[PDB]
Amino acid sequence: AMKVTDVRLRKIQTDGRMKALVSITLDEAFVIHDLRVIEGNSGLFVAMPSKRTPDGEFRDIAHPINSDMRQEIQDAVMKVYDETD
Amino acid sequence: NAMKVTDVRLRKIQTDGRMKALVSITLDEAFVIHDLRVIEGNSGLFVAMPSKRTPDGEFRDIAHPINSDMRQEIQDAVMKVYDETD
Repeated sequence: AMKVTDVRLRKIQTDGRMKALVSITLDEAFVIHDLRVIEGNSGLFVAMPSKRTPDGEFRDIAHPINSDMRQEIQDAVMKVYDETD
Repeated sequence: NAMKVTDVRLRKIQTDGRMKALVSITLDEAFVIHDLRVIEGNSGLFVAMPSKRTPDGEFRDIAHPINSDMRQEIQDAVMKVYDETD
C-alpha cells in the first residue's frame, strides 16, 4: 500500500488557524506541496492543497481516495508537527 | 521506480492557445491529482503539473514527480490517453 515516505514542514507562529505549511512524499516518487496543519477548537487537522472552484467553494487539488489514507497522512504529518520546534 | 497511473480523466480544449487539455490522474488506485495540463511546448506536447496562482500574480506547482520512472510514467500514461482522444 502507498506510504508517506517523507514529511517536510515549516511551523508558523500566529494565533491564526494555519499552523504549518507541509509537503509530503509518496513512495519516494511523488511530492505534494501546500498541505497545511490547521488548528480549530474542534481539533488539529491536515488539509490538502486546495483551490476556489467556479462556485463558491474550495476543493482539494490532490487527495486520497479512501478516508483511511487521509487519516494516515494526518497521523504522519502531525507526528512531524509535534516533533518540530 | 514508480507508482502506476491507474486512471486518467482528460478533457480536450480547442483553441489556438498552448493548453490543449485538462487532466486528472489516479495513482495506484489510491491517490488523485487534479489539474494537470497538456501543453504545446516548442518541442512537442508534454504534461505540466497542477499550478496554483498566487495572490501576487505568480504560480506554485503543487505536485511533481521526484524520480525519472515516475516522471516518464505520468507523461506516458496521460499522453497515451490524449492521443486516443479525438
